[PDB]
Order: sequence, then structure tokens, then C-alpha cells
Amino acid sequence: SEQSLNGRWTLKFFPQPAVPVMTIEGAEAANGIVVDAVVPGNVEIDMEAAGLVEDPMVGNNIYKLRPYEGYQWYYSRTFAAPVVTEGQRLVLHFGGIDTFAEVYVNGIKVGSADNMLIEHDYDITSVVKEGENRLDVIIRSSVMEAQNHFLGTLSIGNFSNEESAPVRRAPSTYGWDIMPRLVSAGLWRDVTLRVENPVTIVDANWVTLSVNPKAREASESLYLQTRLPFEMHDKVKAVITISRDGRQILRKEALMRKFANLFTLNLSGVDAWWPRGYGEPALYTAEVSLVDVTSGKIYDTKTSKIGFRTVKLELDEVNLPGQPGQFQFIINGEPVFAKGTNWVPLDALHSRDASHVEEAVQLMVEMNCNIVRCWGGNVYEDTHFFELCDKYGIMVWQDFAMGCGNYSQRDNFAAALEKEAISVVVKLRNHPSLILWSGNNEDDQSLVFGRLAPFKANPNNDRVSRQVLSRVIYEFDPTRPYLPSSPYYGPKVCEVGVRDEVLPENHLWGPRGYYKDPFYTENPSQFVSEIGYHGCPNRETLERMFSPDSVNPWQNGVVGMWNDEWQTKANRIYDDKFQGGRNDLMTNQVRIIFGEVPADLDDFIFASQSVQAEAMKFFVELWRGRRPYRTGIIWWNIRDGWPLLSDAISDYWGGKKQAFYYMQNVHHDVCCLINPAANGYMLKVDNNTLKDFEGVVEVKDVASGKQVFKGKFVSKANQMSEIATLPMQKGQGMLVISYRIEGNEYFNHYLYGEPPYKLDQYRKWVKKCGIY
Amino acid sequence: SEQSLNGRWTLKFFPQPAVPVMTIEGAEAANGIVVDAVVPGNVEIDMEAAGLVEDPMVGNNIYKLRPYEGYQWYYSRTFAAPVVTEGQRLVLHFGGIDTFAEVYVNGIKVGSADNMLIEHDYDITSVVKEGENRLDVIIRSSVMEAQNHFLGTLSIGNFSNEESAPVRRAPSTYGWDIMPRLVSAGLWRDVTLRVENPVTIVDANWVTLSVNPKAREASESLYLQTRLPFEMHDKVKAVITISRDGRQILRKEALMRKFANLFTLNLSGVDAWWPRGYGEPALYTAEVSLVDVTSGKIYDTKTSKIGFRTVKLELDEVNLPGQPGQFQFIINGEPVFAKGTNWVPLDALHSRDASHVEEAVQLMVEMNCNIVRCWGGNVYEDTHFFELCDKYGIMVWQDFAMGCGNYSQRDNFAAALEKEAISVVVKLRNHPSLILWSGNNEDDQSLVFGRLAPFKANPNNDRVSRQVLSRVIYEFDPTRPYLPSSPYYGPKVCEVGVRDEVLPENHLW
Repeated sequence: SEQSLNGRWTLKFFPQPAVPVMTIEGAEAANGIVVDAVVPGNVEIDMEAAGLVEDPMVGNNIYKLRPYEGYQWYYSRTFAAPVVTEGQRLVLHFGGIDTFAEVYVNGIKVGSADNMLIEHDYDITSVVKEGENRLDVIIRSSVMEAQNHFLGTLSIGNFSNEESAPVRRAPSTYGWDIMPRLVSAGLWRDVTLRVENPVTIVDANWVTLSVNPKAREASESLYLQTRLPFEMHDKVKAVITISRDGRQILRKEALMRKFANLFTLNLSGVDAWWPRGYGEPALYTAEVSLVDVTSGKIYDTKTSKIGFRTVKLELDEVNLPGQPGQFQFIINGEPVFAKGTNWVPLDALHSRDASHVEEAVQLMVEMNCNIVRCWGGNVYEDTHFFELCDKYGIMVWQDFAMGCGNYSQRDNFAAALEKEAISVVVKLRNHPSLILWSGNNEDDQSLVFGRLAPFKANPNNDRVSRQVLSRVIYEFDPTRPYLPSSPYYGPKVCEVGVRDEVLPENHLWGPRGYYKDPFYTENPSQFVSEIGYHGCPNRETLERMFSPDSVNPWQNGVVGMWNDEWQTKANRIYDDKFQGGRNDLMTNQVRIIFGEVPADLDDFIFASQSVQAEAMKFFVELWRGRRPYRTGIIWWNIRDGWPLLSDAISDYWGGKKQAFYYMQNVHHDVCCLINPAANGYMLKVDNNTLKDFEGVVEVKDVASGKQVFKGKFVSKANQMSEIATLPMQKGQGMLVISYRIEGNEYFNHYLYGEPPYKLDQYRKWVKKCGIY
Repeated sequence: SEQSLNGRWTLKFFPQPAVPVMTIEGAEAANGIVVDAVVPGNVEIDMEAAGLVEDPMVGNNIYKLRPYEGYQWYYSRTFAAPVVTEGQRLVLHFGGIDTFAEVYVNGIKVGSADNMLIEHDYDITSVVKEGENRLDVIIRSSVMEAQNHFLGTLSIGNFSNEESAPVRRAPSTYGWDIMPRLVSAGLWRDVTLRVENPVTIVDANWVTLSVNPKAREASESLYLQTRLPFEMHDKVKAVITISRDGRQILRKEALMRKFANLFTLNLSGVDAWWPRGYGEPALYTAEVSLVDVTSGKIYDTKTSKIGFRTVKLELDEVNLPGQPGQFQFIINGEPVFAKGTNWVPLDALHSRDASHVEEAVQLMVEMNCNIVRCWGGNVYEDTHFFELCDKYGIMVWQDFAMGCGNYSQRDNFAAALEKEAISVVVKLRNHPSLILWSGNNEDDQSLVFGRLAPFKANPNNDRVSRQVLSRVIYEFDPTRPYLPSSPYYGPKVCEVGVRDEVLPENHLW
């Protein structure tokens, strides 16, 4: 049925001439180097395996891949065609081509590719031959393709590279603060051969109309579209089976009289799908088969795991004085508080993304996040990531691949984007974890705040984010809410002016200074979808990613002066030399908190990690603590996609920073947290479950050992409760909160006082706490 | 670098058959009269110089040009191709073709023209040959081209001629109260040959973000787009120089790492640009060059005179009793009173417009006008007109070349109009005198007041004025206000009814 073309290919690369090569004769006549290639894979990996490129993850070797951005790649292989009977179709499927390519089978052009993100399918039934057949893909330079378009004023000067605007690729591949500039090329996803019967299932869409969690009942609809010859009309029946493990719940057989039908299923004894903490992620195996009525032949079969859930978004785009707006997620008729992480690319070389999926999903399970926001600068994740999210009950907020920039309003861009959006929506609409579609990341912020700020442009007139994607979602997925842009500058916002006070949801970056500044504590946004603080990686990562002489951050021993490699790893997209920049954020924060920047490397690492951990823990507690007004916090990020110095709490090679352990003790389902008050500190308990729990909480000072508070608490379901108010303690110190719920003991801590602190005293307090 | 094809051409004209001639063999086989022609020029001027047409400016001689509106015009010339090295491009540029034509170089078609108001550029690098080369342009009748379209009820009965609606020409050429009916045809603007290096500047947009007149400071942005071979990446630097007279004010050098960049310039000792009476029209010479880092070769250079000014329009759509509206121009943060004249075509034979520009602009200097409104029935003026307005501090209010009628809502017209609008906006966006873009002239007035008045049509549903044109300005020129129609019948006006009392701005005839 399916034959995989993955394995060993032949790769020939040559510099791209003035007129790009688009034929097999031109590719064969060009002068280039021939090396063995592995599919799926990137050309950089294949070049490294041939001893032509040094490891780009060490030092300044990333800048030595610049000359290869103007090369042309020619992949070739010989395959044996499967035996195809009369009426069957042979389909060549490429999971991903990067980016512009012309596919040729037996010397005949079967199609062309111009989108990196979506899948490509070609019908090669007529062109195949008996015996060996030859497949050849000629890839052009993506950087030089951007010069074929005229760019408007909106598309120049944004954070996203100008080369990214006219083409459809991942914006982060061109360079970002969090990711290196690795344009790359190649067949980064699987290539397979498929044989389809004349009767086949083009699409099956499972839609949950209603779910009654208490009665264990749900109503499901199946929209099935098939390819059906007329001679097979009324002679084919559709068998629909829903089962849990091996036990069967519902079986329905219906004769197929039309190519497209809608089947209504009323189920009983079915449990609803819940995110983490609010319930169990119940998944049921839904299978639809096309079976002949006379004989028993099965023409086609499609199987997937589905969950019964309803998602609604309460949106009021303006917080006016006295008129609070709203941004809250309603799952199964119950409001939920979202605590989770932004998901940035798992690797600069995207062909290695599939191997890192399980480890990163396990990281999010360990942190106990109930939501992930797929960043707009990343490619669309494959099916395995969404299957894991379904299994572990983590809701997914998906961004279309546009971010930090404005795009063309002309027809050619819209046609390409509509095709890509239709493909993605049909691909990813059956996963219960996916709850929201978002138009872009920070595109409205770029226009309102940026180089065109004084001209007061209106983001609501954007065609791309408000006419194309909205229409696609309206036609192909009406069951999910759609958000035009991540910082939503709606029509009502523009009437009263754009500012942080009128945004129910906003990204809080701004001045990355004392975490306890009024910019963060007094921000009125009910939902924050991007917030983070810089932190220095562990010593092992530093030694692995930096030359032996460059391990020490200081240049010539001068504190505060970064050497060339350290400056590169902050992320300089282009090889130019300057002092300061993004790296200065780490030293400024350390100086504000601990007074002085330590000269020793280990002490500097400890100080930076402690500052990041304290800032991140303080931010999550402030939002969870101030509920019911606050409705969610999606922080930045849980893992880095390249060895770099960044805001991630875990690095590329799995090393966990101190922020990971601190933030783990503030993501618990029932958490006792201390928040600042006008006089003293106030102890509170937050519940993100649907149940009631009771327990004993004790608070004592780490240094003196005096017990500040001790009592019993009762936590109501899905609410933040007030326990007691603690008297203000004198000077600087740590209070250790220890709570036992249902025979399990959990611990947390609070740092009281005012900066600057003493690093030795802070280390002593942390060691005496013993929780880290 | 540039070679001019202007001069003496050969013109053959013949009546257009039932099937219009579109090939060189058909044009040469037709029976016609051969006369010498001068480019730039109109066919009527060339015919007059041959003693075939009486002077149309005297008496009723204008009506004797009617039979020539159904003729076909074939212009021909032989040119010597410049020497072109490897990687260089040879570009054929026509400043204006009137109107529908098929251009053929050495017997090979290189393109087609269907817009009189915009420039046409063709790449003829491959088709040229050593020695003499032949250029031939075959022009078809503009009047008979209007019969290939089906007209809606909106496009019939308006003051503008029905033949003007489907095609893209100057509406006044078909007849107006102020202008004679003289359709004419020909190459009315310059024809030139350009040689471009592989590294060249496609566009340089100077934008003034802020200006502080008192501190003599301003912030300027340069959006540069270039053609850059990959082998030349990081080996080309952009040299930006801003100077007044010979004195240099700012010089910035930046390495070119991508084809499109945005450069931010913070200037001091720079004076703001003011209209007449409110100050001095200070102009500074802004030049950008692409220079190789290793050697000193200069691949390309663009030079222009720019002024530092900010323009805002305070607009309130409706004048209500007790709630007055607003229609005011704010220049450099100050409200200004605009007194000036509408600019109507300088000549019916548009190839003579360039000679009248200097004399006509001096009229507005003597009158001391501080604003000119370019009428919608006229062609778009050339660069020289706007340079004079910059020098003398006269603000320009430009109308898109549609007026006194309603146009098609279908896709074919929208695509043609969008192509024209982009070309015009990119051409004229760097002139400090240009302060406002207007959608049309009296198009809302024609629909509301006219043959379809009793049916109470809503002008706010017009596709051309409020969707196609506003989107082009939104993308290619966000620094200038846009007015959907010259008499603006906004959504608020239609709610309370369309009357002279509720219009903050109106035409009073």
C-alpha cells in the first residue's frame, strides 16, 4: 500500500548561475560536488558527513555556511514502481520540500514546489515505467528568490528578515534573537509512494457537537468525503467504529449513495476530554472503512484517536476604565486557567525536529503545563506532536507561520497563503488538543509600534490576517475560535488608542529590569502570552559550545566585556563586530539583584540562573494568585533549539537551569503561594482542578527557624482562596512554605526584602532550604 | 548609460480594418500614407507638418480630425544597440504610449501597452543584435477598443464619455466643457535605452518620520530595494550622502547584506520644508550609491532633492447642527490656509505639455498660490512639474485619473487600475510638495446627483474608489492622507442625507 522512498540518495550542489537551472540536462551539465545524502535530512548534515563543513554548533562556525545560501541542490534516486492494477492511482508524496524545486520522474516534470511548510502530492501513474525509474528534485536558492518581488514599505525594516516576506518559509530560519541564521535546504520530511484504490476516502472530519460530561454522553458528527465511481454507488457501505482499548462502543453501517455524507453518532458511556488537572484525557479510537456489500473487500480505511470536548473563547478586546474586557478559555462549559510555554523550533536543522519531539513533550509533562502556544516563527509541527499533546492532555494554541512583520496585500501572496492555510487546517482539525487558531505573532504590534508609528496606521485594514485566514477558518473549521493577531489590536482598541492599559491580552517584554517593577506588577492584562527573563546556561553547555579559551565570558579579563564567540551565541544574525547588545541584559539584571557581577564563572552562572528563576517564579505566582481577574500565563520558553545564551530554562542538550526546578513548584495543580501586600505578605492557595482538597500549611523562616504560620486550609474547585495574612519580617531572608495535601508533601519558598542581596547569603539560604 | 531614441521616426497611418492589425507583416501590407514623425509628439502634429491637416486651433477645424479616430498608426526606426557586457541588462523604456500598441524589436514582440498614463519598460537584452536593429510600434484605435467591453448602468449617461470608462486614458481627451475633443495617438513622452549593471537600485524611498523646526533637527528613513547577486553580498556598501549646495551634512556607509534594507538617519542643522508664506522651501540633495568595498567601482547612483515635512489631514465627514465637522491641512504641526488653483491639461496635444510647464508654474508664483489641485481629468504630470513645486513651495493635491463618472466593479478593471496606481505612487512618493492622494473627482456626486438620483444609490460601496486605491496607498505610501473622493460623501453623510449643508468640503458651481 505504502512504499517509503527514504534512505540513501545522491546530492550534487553547485553555485547558482545568473539564470537558475530548472532542467535535468542543466543540472547534469553543471560543475559541482557529488556527495551521498540521507532523506529525510538537510544539505548541511550531508555536507558535514562528507567532511566539507565544520560543526556549526561550535564557536563561529555558523557564519561559515553563508556561501551556501546561493547554491543549487540536485537530489536523485532510482526506485522500483509498485505493481498497479486497473483503476488504481500511484501517488508520489513529499512531506516537505525546502523550498523551491522542480520534481522530475523519468525525465518528465510531474510538478513544482514553492511552499516549505505544506505537503506535496503528485500523481505519477502515467509517467512510471516497468523496471527502475528515476526521481530527481532540483532545488533553487531561497534567498535569491526574494528578489523577484517588489516589497512595500510595510515589509521593510521589521524584525523579520525582508527575504522572508515574499516567500513562504519559516521566518526563524532567516535569523532571530532566539535562533541562528540557517536558511538550509533539502527534503526534510519523509518521501513515500502510495497506491490508492478507485474507491478511497479523501477526508474524514470528526466534529463534537455537544458533550455532557456528567451523563457520560456526547454527540459526534462525521463529515466523510470519498472518491466513488458511479458503478460502485449503492454497492459500498461505510463502517464506522468507535472503541476504547479493544472494547467496542458504537458500530454504525450506512450504505454510500453520495460521494460526501454526514453521519450523526449519539454515544453513551463516553468520557469527555479534559486538559491536565481538570480531568483525564480520554481518547477513543475512531475508525471508518469502505467495505463492499457483496464481497468483504475493504477498499480504504482511516483510523485516528479523537476526544469529545467543546472549546469557546470569551473575548472583549478592550479594557476601558470601569468596563473590564475578557480573554478566557471555556472548555466543556467550564472556565480554565492556562499555564504553559511558548514552543520555539526544536532545531535549526528542521529535519532533526522529529527526534526531539518526545523529550520536549516529556519536559512539558514534567513541568505540568496544560497549554502550549506554537510560535509563529516556527514550522507547523507534524502529527506525532499533536498525538502526544492529545495523549497527555495539553491544549495547543497554533499560530500561522507569520510573525514580527507585515506582508503583501496583493493577490499572489493571498493565493499562496490561502492554499497553505487550507492544507494546514484540513491536516490538523481532528486533534482534540488544538483549541485556537491565531492569525500571526506580533504583526499588529509591528505596524502600530515601529518605524511607521507616527503615521498611525490601522492594523484592522490588513488583508492577510483578516480576510484570507478568517475566511479559511470560517469555511473549513467553524468549531474553533480564531484570533486575528496574538496582541489583538481590535477595532475597539484603535478607537480609544493603543496602549498597555486597554489590552486584555498582551506580550509583556518591554524594560527587562527588576522583576518587581510597576511595569509587571501593575500590568492590567488578564492573559499574558509571552514573558521571560535571560539566564546563563550550565557550565557543561558552555564548555561544549565554546572553544577552550572562550569559555570565560570576559574579554581580556574585563568584567562586562563579551568576547566575539559570546557575542555570536547571544545571536548576531550577521558577522559584524560590536560591543554590548543583547548580552548586556544578563549583566544588568545580575547587577540590579545582587549588586555586583561576580568575576568567577561559576558564581556568575549561579547568579544569573538564580535571578531568572526568581523572576519567572514571581511572575507565575502573581498571575495565579490574582485570579479570578487573571485568566492565563504562557511564559517563554522551556527549551532552546540551538546551543545559545537565551531566555530558555532548558538548553539544547537537555541541561536544566535553576529556573526549571523553581517553576516546577509553582505549576502544581493545588499550590500554596505567597504574594506581596501593602503590609506584610499574604498566603494564598490556588486550585486548577474541578475538585476540593484540604490540607495543612506551615510557613517558617529559613535563617532563624522561627515558625511564622501554621494552620489548616480548604481549597475550593477552580478558584484562588485566601488563607491568612503574614506579618512583615525584618530585613532580607527566605520563608519556606511546606504544605501536605492527601498524604503528599509539597514545598515552595518566598524571598522577602529589597535588593541588592548578597550572593553568599542567598546561596546559604538556598542550601539550607534544601529544595532548590 | 542612457541613449535616447528620440528624434525622427517613420509613421504610416491607415484606416483600421474590421480585424485590427497586430503584426509587422499586416502593417507593412496595409495601404496607407507614409510621413515623417518626431518623437516625442502626437500624430496630429506630424500630419499637420506634412500639409495633410489644417490648424485645429482656428475656427471649426477641430471637427475635421474626427475621421482620424479610427485609424491605425505604425511608427518605425532603426537604432544601434549599445555594447553590453556579461550580466548587464538592456532595457527599452517608453515614457508614454497612446494607447494600445504592440512593440516589436528585430521582428520579435517584446511587450504590449494598454495604459497611456504610465511608463513601460521592456527587457530587450536577448533580442538585440550587432549592427542596426529595428524598433516598430503598431497602435490601434482607442475609440474602437471600448466596444470590447459591456458597460453597466453606472457607466452610461455621465458627463465623462462612455468610451473613457473601459479604457485607461485621460478622460478630458474625449471631450469636456473646458477641453476640446481630440483623442489623438502617438509616443508623447521620451523613448530611451538604458544599460543596467547586475548590481542596481530598484527603488529608494525617503520618508520623514519627525521634524522639529525650532531645533533644526529631523529624522529620516531610507527604504532601499536593490538587485544584488549572491556573489556580491557583503562586498557592496551603500553610501548615503545628504547635502545642501556643496556643503555636506551627513554621510553614512553601511555594508549591504540583503537586497532590501532600511537605514535610519538622524540629522541636525537641517531646516524644515514649508509652503509659500509660512516659511522657506528648504530642499536638500539626497544621494545613495552602491560602491564595491574592495575597488572603487560605483555600480549605481540615485540622486534627488528631498524636503523634511510632515502632513496631516483633520477630517470630520459630516457638518451637523451644533456639531461642526473639520477639513484642515496640518503641515509640521501647524494648521495652514490653502489658497490655490485647479490644474487642468496644459495642452490638448499632450506631447506639448512639457514645454508649457515652466511658463505655467510661473503663473502660480506671481499669483502667490500655496496649493495646486491636479484635476482628475488630466494625465499625471511628469517629474519636472513636481520638482518646480518643491523649489517654490507649492503643495500638490493629486487626483487619480478618473472623474465625473462611475466605473466597472469587475475584476478586469480592478487589476488594470491597481497596476497603474502602484506605478504612479512609486513614481511620485518622494516629492515633499505632494501632500494628499484623492480617489477621484466628483464620482460620488455623479452617482448621488444624476440620472440615478431617485434610486438612492450608496457611493460607499464603490470597489474602485474605496477598496482598490485605498489598499495601494495603505501599502506603498502610508505617510500621506488619502481621500476616497474629491467631494467626499462618507458613510456618516449618507446616514443624514446628502445635502450642501452637511458637507465640510464641496464643489460650489
